[PDB]
Amino acid sequence: PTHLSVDTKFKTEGLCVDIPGIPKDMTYRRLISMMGFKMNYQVNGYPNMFITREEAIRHVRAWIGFDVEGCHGTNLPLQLGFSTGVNLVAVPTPLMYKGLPWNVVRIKIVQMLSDTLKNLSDRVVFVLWAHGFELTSMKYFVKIGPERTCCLCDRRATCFSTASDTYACWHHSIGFDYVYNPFMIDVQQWGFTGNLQSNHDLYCQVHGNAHVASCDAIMTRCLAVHECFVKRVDWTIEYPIIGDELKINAACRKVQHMVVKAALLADKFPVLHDIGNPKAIKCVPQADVEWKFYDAQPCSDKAYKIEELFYSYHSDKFTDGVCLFWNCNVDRYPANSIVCRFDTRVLSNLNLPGCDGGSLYVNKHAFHTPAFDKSAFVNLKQLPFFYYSDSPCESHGIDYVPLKSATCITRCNLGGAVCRHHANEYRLYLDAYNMMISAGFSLWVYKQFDTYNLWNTFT
Ligand SMILES: Cc1cc(F)ccc1CS(N)(=O)=O
Ligand SMILES: [Zn+2]
Ligand SMILES: [Zn+2]
Ligand SMILES: [Zn+2]
Repeated sequence: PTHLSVDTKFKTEGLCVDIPGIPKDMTYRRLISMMGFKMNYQVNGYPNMFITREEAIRHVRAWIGFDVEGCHGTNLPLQLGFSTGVNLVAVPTPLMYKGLPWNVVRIKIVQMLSDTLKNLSDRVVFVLWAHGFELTSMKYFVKIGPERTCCLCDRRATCFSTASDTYACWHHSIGFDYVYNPFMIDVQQWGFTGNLQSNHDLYCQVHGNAHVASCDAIMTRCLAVHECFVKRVDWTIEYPIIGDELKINAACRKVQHMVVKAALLADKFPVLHDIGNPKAIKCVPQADVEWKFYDAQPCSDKAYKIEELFYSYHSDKFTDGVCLFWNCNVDRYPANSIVCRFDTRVLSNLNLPGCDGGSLYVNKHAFHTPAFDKSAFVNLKQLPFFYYSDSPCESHGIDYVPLKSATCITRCNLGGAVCRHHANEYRLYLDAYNMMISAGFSLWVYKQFDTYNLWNTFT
């Protein structure tokens, strides 16, 4: 049961206003035929245009909400809306485009999907709240057949060109006019009461209904993200490497060790309260401090209320020492904290738009993250960049320019001249730091944190 059987039943009630008289008894096999596509008993990698909820979740990076609204049905213009915010008007003859024939609309769809998806996925999954017009419009810009490879590379084909009779992936599709072998899922098949807007608005206030097709497309995809990543969470699902995932994760571990080690050296806290991932390990294993762990899985819906994490009767005294919240998202951090908080507003290939201001951060696993909120950090300050090292000044073993920097907290810098080892390590650390920040992570610390307190650790 890897793929969705074409003989599975499709509920047609949501389609009967656009398609009156539609049979109640319907399979994906008959629906695909009604849509004008012919499968031809083909076991060549494309068993069904529609996919299961499980297959959709594995391909969340490919999700593109799609809605079609009748402007005036073969005789009337259609408004094609996508979760990218694009609206195209196709004539049968929040970016809005004037009425144009299908032969040119299809070229724009291919360009838009290719630019949106080339750095995200090997395919497209059209996320629908199917009412009819969207399914009957697909024959005008979609071609199907056996699974194919790109004419210029080894990636699977996502586009077809009627001009050259060739196939291309999202990276090599310039000038292509048909979407080839797309996938799709109808959110209405999951069991819902009432319309799209009423279900969407139960969980989200950030997307409105400006009464255009792209608004519906955005709400449809937001509702699907809510159902699959907020109300239901699966950390077993692995996602492929598409960018700097490995460097980002390594940078996060390097920064965590640095910041916590320096906070413990600078303020000598007798106890550290490590709140968050139940599989956390001590990030500064050689530190003297009493290390106490508190389990909290990553919150996917709303940030944790500090009152619920700390109260209702553990050291009990979280006010003693320091609290470490490494990606443990709370409504208001206590004043004695060290925090790493993902900024959902960051633009990247790893960060997808999410539900109610949240974002879906996909890096090995999918993490729906509640909306970034500057008021969570009112008791703290931004953690400035610094590099600290107590390791010996010794090279061992890449050409050099002498390092001069007030933030290189080492014995050699205290002595007036940064050594080659500490200059190389500082530059590698700065690159790791910049990688983590650019990925969207933000760092915050208790207001008394002062790197001037690190210089006396060199006695
Ligand atoms: C974005 C992110 C990355 C990560 F590695 C761990 C957690 C989070 C945020 S959370 N706890 O809301 O899922
Ligand atoms: Zn290619
Ligand atoms: Zn929404
Ligand atoms: Zn040195």
